Amino acid sequence: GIKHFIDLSTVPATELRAILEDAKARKARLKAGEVERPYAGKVLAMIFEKLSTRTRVSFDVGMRQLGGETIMLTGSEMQLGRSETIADTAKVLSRYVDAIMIRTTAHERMLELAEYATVPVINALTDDTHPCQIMADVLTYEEHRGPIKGKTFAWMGDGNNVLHSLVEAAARFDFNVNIATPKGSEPKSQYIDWARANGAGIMSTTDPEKAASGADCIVTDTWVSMGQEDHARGHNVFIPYQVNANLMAKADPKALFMHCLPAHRGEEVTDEVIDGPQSVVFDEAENRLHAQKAILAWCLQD
Amino acid sequence: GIKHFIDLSTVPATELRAILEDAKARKARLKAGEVERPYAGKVLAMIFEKLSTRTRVSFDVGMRQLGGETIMLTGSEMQLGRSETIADTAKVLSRYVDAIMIRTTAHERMLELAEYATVPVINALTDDTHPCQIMADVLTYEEHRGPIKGKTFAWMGDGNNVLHSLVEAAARFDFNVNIATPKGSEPKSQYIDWARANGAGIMSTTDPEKAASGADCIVTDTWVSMGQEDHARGHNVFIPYQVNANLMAKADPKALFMHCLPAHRGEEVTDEVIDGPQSVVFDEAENRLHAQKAILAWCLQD
Amino acid sequence: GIKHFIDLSTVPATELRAILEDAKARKARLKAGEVERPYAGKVLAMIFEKLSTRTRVSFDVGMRQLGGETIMLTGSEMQLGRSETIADTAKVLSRYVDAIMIRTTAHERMLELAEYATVPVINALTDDTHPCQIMADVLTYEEHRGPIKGKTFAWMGDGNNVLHSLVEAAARFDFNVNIATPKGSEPKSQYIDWARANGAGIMSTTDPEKAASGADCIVTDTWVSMGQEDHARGHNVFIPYQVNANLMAKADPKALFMHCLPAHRGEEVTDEVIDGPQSVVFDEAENRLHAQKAILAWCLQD
Ligand SMILES: [Cl-]
Ligand SMILES: [Cl-]
Ligand SMILES: [Cl-]
Repeated sequence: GIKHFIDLSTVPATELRAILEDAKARKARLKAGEVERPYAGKVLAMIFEKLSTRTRVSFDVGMRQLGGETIMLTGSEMQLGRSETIADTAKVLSRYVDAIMIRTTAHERMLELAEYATVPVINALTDDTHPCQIMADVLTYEEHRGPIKGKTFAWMGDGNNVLHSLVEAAARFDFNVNIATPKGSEPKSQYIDWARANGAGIMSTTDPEKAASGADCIVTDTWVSMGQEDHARGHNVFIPYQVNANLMAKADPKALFMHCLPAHRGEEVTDEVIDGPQSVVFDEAENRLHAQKAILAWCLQD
Repeated sequence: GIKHFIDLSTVPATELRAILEDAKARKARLKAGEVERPYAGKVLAMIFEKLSTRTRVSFDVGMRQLGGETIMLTGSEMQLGRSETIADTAKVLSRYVDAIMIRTTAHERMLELAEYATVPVINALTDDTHPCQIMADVLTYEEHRGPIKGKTFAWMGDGNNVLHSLVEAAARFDFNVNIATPKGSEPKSQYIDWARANGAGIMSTTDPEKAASGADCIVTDTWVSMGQEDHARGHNVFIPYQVNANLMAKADPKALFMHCLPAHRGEEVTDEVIDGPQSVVFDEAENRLHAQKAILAWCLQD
Repeated sequence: GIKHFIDLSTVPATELRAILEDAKARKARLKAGEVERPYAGKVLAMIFEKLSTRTRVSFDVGMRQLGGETIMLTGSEMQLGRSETIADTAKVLSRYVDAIMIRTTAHERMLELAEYATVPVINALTDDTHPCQIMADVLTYEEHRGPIKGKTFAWMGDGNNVLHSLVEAAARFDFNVNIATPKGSEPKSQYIDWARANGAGIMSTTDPEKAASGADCIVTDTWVSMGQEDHARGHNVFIPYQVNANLMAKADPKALFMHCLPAHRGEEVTDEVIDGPQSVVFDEAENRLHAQKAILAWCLQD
């Protein structure tokens, strides 16, 4: 019964839609100057096994705007499994707080925390998925362009946590994703396979122009995040996938550009695109706050 | 005049009882859904010279439920005596906050902080005593079993901060403690000596069965916490003191099992005891929050 | 238009005066027992590239007393320029919070943050200036002695961030500073030059008695803070500049003694001065809270 928020593929489509609509409603009240406290007396534990300041700040502010409290815990203050079983940690933290946000590396420790917690566990992000970023992205898209149904997003470069959640979102929100990767039409991806089985249109190609053509949103991420630790090697395999003005001109004229920050200008995207009129990267970043507020509210309800 | 909370042996019995009764009253209001703010505008500084996340979380949530504020400070942000005299630190922090919680190693730096502070200083725990854990334990006992007066607790293994405060509590709350330790009837303990002089019945033995027989509560802690840094050596001196089903069967049929977490199943206690029907370890953990709220309220009053 | 608080030399005199008067007004309401929340829903990010616990605590409590929220970020959580451009950090943090306090080493990264932020940036302190400490000092002076106009402060030892802001304050609040330094009447200081051009009377001398004579406030700081990393060398160049009873007796009979903590008794000041009846060091420390509240309120207004 507990309303965990683990991944887009573990929450029903109708509920994800309800969360998005609530995010818009709460954002409207906030921008109108309303300060409210529906979750006064609720506490969110925030466990960070790896550093993510933008995730910390966006969840912290969001919880406070709901009237709740937050407690920031590091890996050094808390590594699940170090000093006691994860079950014991989960059961004790459940006696003190009302929800637990976790940023972990591997998925398994988050799932074990959720198994034994009696309060909701929220995936702030992991190495393999990033549902909260993608909720922020879908929110941003709809704010700028209207209903996302049937639209096409084109991802440039190779997979990472954000792309994995994006293809899950294509299923849950009934849109399409074109993916231009050196891996070609043979990506071998559990996420793509799940998305296709659950309503997404996914096309995989080596060719950026083929993916971008007529697309409604062009998305990329850093060379490091996409699996190239080496700068020159990164430059090498990813330079053909760069989001530049020439690539954006192949997309729909009203296309948006998105990027889960941080970005490196001149690498995966040029200055003129990310700081140009099609970019929504800062609105996207703001929407981490507004989307995550609605996820928190959904988890805390009842 | 300042209401420091240093140790059970430094607060009068009647006041400790008042604190316990207030803990029950406030807990009842909380469970009934009331959110209140009697100490709005009060700030608790929390100084941790050594890591204790369960102590941090339980004090933080408790202070917030009183309507107050908390500030988390580490040893690296604050080691008493490093960059200025402790007197200077105490006097300045007293100008900013309304109470100071400290987790220190040795007692002396806590006492010097209290000497110079003009706000209450609270012993969150030290290497030598743990009054807040024992207030939580007495609360838990009475919630499950009624008045603690005249009851008998049996501790298995050797001394540590928790046992030291437990024997002080035996005096202050008029109960008995049987202690089964390799040290035998010759423990040589300042705490036992003080407790006996102040109303406690204390019996020390090498024999776990003698200590446990007919007892109302069986308590233990980790081999490391009880002075054995080596695992095999720990196993070696402490395995006869393990709390297992055979030992629990020697106690009163209504006996409780307690353990200041974290615990190591298969070492000082077996799975079947700590996860069985006599165990109250998670309620005990929850009661850190409720007991410490009442200590904070007592310190902050007037 | 954005109300950054960078330095005393970047804010108009009339506004600095307004801030001081508001600090007194808000302090009076607080001491009278009023708990108010004019900036409910406002969030202050606190970026510390170098440790300063007294700065953290004083800003945190102050923001909370205004009804706002704070988020503590370290250098390791945030070093401006490490993982993305400072512009990108500024623009994203501006979407989440309402003001940004920064403690940096060098001024330049604070100024770039302020260039790109769309919320006020506040200089908590830097290696080169300390406007908030000096606002606290001027507040303290006026509370104990009345209007500061035309008074004379005497600084003993060599320059540092505090002295730099003090000489700026001499201009902005129309008072005088005598500076006794081994550098003599040839200090070569951009701050002195600016202050003189903007209304301050500044006299520089090697002779402590000449600086102290008839002064209304005697101020010093640690040997390390004044540029002597070596203790024996420090003792060596600075011992003639020590603030002791003999030096205080040369000042006006009603002179105050000030020191931005921490202090080292027996080095730059003796016990009998800092713990004696002319010392206001603890009131000065308290006034970090009250002065910084008024700076926050000024930045957050409108
Ligand atoms: Cl992120
Ligand atoms: Cl503990
Ligand atoms: Cl400072």
